[PDB]
Amino acid sequence: VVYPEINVKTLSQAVKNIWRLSHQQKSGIEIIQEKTLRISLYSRDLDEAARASVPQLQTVLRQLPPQDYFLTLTEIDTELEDPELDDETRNTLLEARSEHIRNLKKDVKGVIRSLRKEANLMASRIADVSNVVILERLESSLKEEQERKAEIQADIAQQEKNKAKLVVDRNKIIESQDVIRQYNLADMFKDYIPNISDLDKLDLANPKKELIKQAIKQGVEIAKKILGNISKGLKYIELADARAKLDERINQINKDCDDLKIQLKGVEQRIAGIEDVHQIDKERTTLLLQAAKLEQAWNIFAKQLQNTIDGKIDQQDLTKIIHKQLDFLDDLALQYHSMLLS
Ligand code: NA
Ligand code: NA
Repeated sequence: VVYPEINVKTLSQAVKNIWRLSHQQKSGIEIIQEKTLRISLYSRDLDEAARASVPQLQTVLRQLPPQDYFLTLTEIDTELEDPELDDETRNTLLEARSEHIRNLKKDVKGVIRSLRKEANLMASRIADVSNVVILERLESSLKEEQERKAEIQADIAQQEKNKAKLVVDRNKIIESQDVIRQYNLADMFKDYIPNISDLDKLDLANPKKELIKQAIKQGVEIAKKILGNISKGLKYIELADARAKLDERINQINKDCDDLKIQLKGVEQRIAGIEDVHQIDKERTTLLLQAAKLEQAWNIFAKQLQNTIDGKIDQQDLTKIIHKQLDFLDDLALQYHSMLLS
């Protein structure tokens, strides 16, 4: 027979993590929010049962060794060897050991009921935490939100790119207005913006010619395309009118990007919430492994003492079984005593 190796820190830390996750998680499903609180509540109850079982079973097992029959049965059986008085000594000593054995069975029956009581209790705790169903179509939900996150991020990226193009198209028209305003082109050329050929004839330095000549050509070409002008010349008021439409469209894109960034926080919070629920299931799996080993240990402990008192009573064998079972509990207490959670 071998006892399970149990880490109660891994058990208790997992219960601690379920509590933390069940309260910060914000997937916004609500029934999941309630079910996660059920798991944390029953998880803490399981942890309480595990912590109480150790000093409970220690108390029960420690009552057996100090009994008189452990020592006196060895003294009876050792003196029940040599040629003795067959009635006065031998018959009487047999009836004395039968009295001791009846008390030994009665005590060992009692500690077995205590071990079974802890096993059945831990089994009820394991049932409570495990029976809460949380992963029904949660892999489906995680896929849905990440798909919605993908197209929102894709929309923001396109919107930002379409805005970036409109920003330069706007800035090209602004540069055209600046050279018109700086050199008073509206004063010379009435109503319509001067052509590229007309700008050459102006009294300007050669670097200044190419400066304004490129500005006008670029801003006019853009403005004409926006107003649907593929025929006539461009007026100054039409240049400002062309900019006004771009400012309206850029402002509209900024508003649309703000609404998308609100939705993006929504999906990211819900994906984070779904990931915490997935983590709660993994923390629950971790603690149940340790919890199942406690149930197993007590049922092993019970049947081990049962087999000692089924047939012939090996007084001194039982003393080893108790001390081995006690050393196992001493270890569990050592873990709880020096436990540092986080
Ligand atoms: Na409780
Ligand atoms: Na129940």
